[PDB]
Amino acid sequence: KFPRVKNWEVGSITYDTLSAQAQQDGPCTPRRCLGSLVFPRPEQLLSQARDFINQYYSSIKRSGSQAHEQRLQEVEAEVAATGTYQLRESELVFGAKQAWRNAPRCVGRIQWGKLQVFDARDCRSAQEMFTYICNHIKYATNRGNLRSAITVFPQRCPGRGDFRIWNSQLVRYAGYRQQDGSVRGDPANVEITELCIQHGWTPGNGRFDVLPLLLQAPDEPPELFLLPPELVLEVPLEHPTLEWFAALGLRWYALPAVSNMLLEIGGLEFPAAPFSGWYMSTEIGTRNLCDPHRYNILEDVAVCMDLDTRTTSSLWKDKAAVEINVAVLHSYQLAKVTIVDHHAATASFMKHLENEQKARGGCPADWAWIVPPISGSLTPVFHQEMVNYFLSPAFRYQPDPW
Amino acid sequence: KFPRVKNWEVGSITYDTLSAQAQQDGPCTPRRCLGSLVFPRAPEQLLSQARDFINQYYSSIKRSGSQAHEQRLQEVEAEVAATGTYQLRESELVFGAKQAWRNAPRCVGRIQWGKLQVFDARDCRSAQEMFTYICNHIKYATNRGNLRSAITVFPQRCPGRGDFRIWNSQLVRYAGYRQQDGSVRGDPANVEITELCIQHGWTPGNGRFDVLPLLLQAPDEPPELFLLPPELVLEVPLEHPTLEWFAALGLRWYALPAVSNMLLEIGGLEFPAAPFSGWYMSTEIGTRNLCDPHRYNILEDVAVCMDLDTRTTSSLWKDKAAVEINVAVLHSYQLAKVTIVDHHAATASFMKHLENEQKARGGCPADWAWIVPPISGSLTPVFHQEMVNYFLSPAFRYQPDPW
Ligand code: HEM
Ligand code: HEM
Ligand SMILES: Cc1cc(N)nc2cc(-c3ccc(OCC4CCC4)c(CN)c3)ccc12
Ligand SMILES: Cc1cc(N)nc2cc(-c3ccc(OCC4CCC4)c(CN)c3)ccc12
Ligand SMILES: C[C@H](O)[C@H](O)[C@H]1CNc2nc(N)[nH]c(=O)c2N1
Ligand SMILES: C[C@H](O)[C@H](O)[C@H]1CNc2nc(N)[nH]c(=O)c2N1
Ligand SMILES: [Cl-]
Ligand SMILES: [Cl-]
Ligand SMILES: [Gd]
Ligand SMILES: [Gd]
Ligand SMILES: [Zn+2]
Repeated sequence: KFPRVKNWEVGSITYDTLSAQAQQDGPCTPRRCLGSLVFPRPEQLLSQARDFINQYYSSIKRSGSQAHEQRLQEVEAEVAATGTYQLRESELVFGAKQAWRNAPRCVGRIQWGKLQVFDARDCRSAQEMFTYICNHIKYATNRGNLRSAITVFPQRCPGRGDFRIWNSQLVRYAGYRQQDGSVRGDPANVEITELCIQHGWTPGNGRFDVLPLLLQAPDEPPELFLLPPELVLEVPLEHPTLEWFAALGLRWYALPAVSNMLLEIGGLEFPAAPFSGWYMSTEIGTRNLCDPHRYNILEDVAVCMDLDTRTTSSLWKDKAAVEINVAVLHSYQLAKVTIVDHHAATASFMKHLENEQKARGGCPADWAWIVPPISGSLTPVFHQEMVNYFLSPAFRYQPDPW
Repeated sequence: KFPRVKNWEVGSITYDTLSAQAQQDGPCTPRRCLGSLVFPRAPEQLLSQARDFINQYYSSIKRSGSQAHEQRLQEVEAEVAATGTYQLRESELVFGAKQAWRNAPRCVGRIQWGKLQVFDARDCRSAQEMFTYICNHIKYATNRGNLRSAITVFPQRCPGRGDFRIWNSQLVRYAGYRQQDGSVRGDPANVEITELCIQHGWTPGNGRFDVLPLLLQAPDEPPELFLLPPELVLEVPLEHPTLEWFAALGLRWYALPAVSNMLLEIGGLEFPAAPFSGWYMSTEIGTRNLCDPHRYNILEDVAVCMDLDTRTTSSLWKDKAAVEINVAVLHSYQLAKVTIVDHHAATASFMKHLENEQKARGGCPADWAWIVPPISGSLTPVFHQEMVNYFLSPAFRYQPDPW
């Protein structure tokens, strides 16, 4: 019943008793494992609400009586009459933290208790969303001493439309095509760029044009919103010893802020609830800049390093990738912008695992996403067996609104 | 309603229909994935497994549903009646060994699966003769450094008689000598087999690269100790193309990776002694065997020697040191004219395998966490490929240590 979990570096054994509480079934069967897939393929609302409420009161040592009893009644009554319910603000804070804590693919969860919840539930229009987003970006960026923050927009209700940010992140670099179909800019953002132009925006020259937000309030078409250039903090990339690296003209923005996932708490669904923290350097250095389907700079940095690109056994890919990562770490530190290396981040995740073992009896973690995209077996997470499963509250993916 | 499989570098989409034929069950449920576990773990059932293998063999030679095919089925059912088991024909054993390689989810080398030399040792009768078959395996597979993939298959498990077992996890391994202050001299992964050897009467060395003897078990016999001839075991001194102090580390590795403690299963028959060999991918030596903290653990020493800043992680001293350790493995093996494949070439040929396999069987069992190399994962094309992991037979299986 209770999976045995071993660390092959130490020899230590634990048992995931928290896996037993799993719910919204994942994609694996005893016949075949789909753990590597990126996407796993009125009287129930109340049951998910009762469950979430009992979570809250256990956490504050307050299961069994007073306002525990009482709060269970008012949601019962509220859904009985309205067919929905509103979360108390401290609950919305509690649900936000737990959803971060339950995110299997996030290696940064050692921070799950330090999160700033901006309550935008009284939001009413698209111009209002933009003002909230700017308070978020400003507070979250904090002149480069970055601070985790989420902003929660109104919980979708039936009969009325949906609050949805159209961009996948708040800061995204446009991607423009060519006679060759080939992109200038970031190829992951080709679709949202062509939608931005097809909505008034005026495409620019270069690789690092910060996209305009496409914000949409219920039953309205999206609305463009240009971002304040002083509010989009960016870091130009230099290398500590390769003097020519700066002249490649590479940049990356400071604030990773994901604005297209659905926050679910106690049976309510928040289609627009952008959250942000701070980068892990391999995300910028390895995936965004070196993926063949992203900026794909790997061969260009290898030529500058006079590496031999004619045979793979010179490990020229590995030498260039490491140095790109060094340049990210150096440039962010020189700019006083919070960043963390994959070694520090993974070592803290191990510490998170131990904390969460004694607290909740285990921790849902997705091995293929915790292990860094470079130097995997040199970080402790590589040697650590992990159990993956869905708990609530949770962040979920959701179809794009078109 | 079979898994949809996506490649994210390119956009390809496939459906793994082969996974519907998965002849057993693994550790995952809809409630929780346990893919990262290292060990995921009756005449009528022997008959239904054998019937399935005979059906495979006769498909592969384009004789399905033929007279020869029905005759063979009746033969097997009759021999399970008279004796409780059956014997494979020679050609069936060759095909079954190739399919077990082909079916192994954690092997990135399977582009090669059809080039396998199968040594039939099912007439073996003692440990001494076991030793002879094994020396011949090592000699043919090493081939003076132009490595050849081979399997030697010893007699199947059968009732009434104990098993042939190779006690060593590989045919070539280095001793690990326990010490005080509790440290290990040599390979710490082999501390246990090293003691068994000494307690079964082996005079130990005291180096870090001392080749272990073989502990070989005939049925209902105690294991017997055999020293490999030094000149049968090809080895590679490690040096680095530009860091000349590297050679002064005194590091070595052996040419032939020959796994000897797994069970080969075909048509319900079990072969607990069937060692098999190919050639190394450089990351197994460079990253795992040499840089794992619980193996030779040379990362920090290399980094200090490189004058890297080991006081802070953000210099990426570990990454830089490990890359050069891999360069040195590749450089040394190529200098010595010993076959070796780097993680880039290996993973690219696995991508071609996946395409070969999709067209041929409608999919391919693959374990993403083991296929993706331990350095530079997303620099390789397998990182961006979704995979479906499942168990087909014939198969290589883990089996418990005989002590
Ligand atoms: C504070 C520093 C943080 C770091 C270093 C960090 C790091 C990461 C990384 C590396 C990923 C992998 C995604 C990818 O590689 O594509 C990830 C995913 C994710 N993170 Fe974190 N993150 C941080 C903060 C946060 C915050 C503040 C939240 C929510 C409030 C959060 C929730 C998530 C979620 C939901 C995912 C999606 C993965 C899933 O499906 O579970 N993270 N994070
Ligand atoms: C010819 C070159 C070959 C290469 C480069 C290769 C490569 C690899 C690598 C890198 C691993 C994973 C080990 C690790 O990373 O810890 C592996 C596993 C494995 N390989 Fe290969 N291999 C080769 C030949 C063979 C042969 C000849 C056989 C059997 C006849 C074989 C069967 C296996 C099996 C059974 C596993 C374990 C799979 C599992 O537990 O699911 N390989 N291989
Ligand atoms: C708060 C935060 C901080 C940080 N440092 N990193 C973060 C990374 C993600 C993230 C989650 C899922 C993702 O993938 C979804 C696939 C569908 C299209 C890609 C990706 C990009 N792969 C990023 C989300 C939040 C992050
Ligand atoms: C023919 C061959 C060639 C090659 N180049 N490599 C090979 C690697 C393995 C192999 C199998 C299982 C392993 O581990 C199993 C866990 C249980 C105890 C460890 C490991 C080491 N990870 C390697 C087996 C055969 C290989
Ligand atoms: C196919 C494969 O699962 C996919 O490329 C995953 C692998 N692991 C990952 N891990 C992280 N952190 N981010 C990713 O985008 C991916 N991609
Ligand atoms: C616990 C963890 O899954 C384990 O160490 C695995 C991960 N992936 C691996 N992948 C390969 N190829 N070889 C290994 O030894 C491992 N180890
Ligand atoms: Cl990003
Ligand atoms: Cl090995
Ligand atoms: Gd130059
Ligand atoms: Gd030198
Ligand atoms: Zn699974």
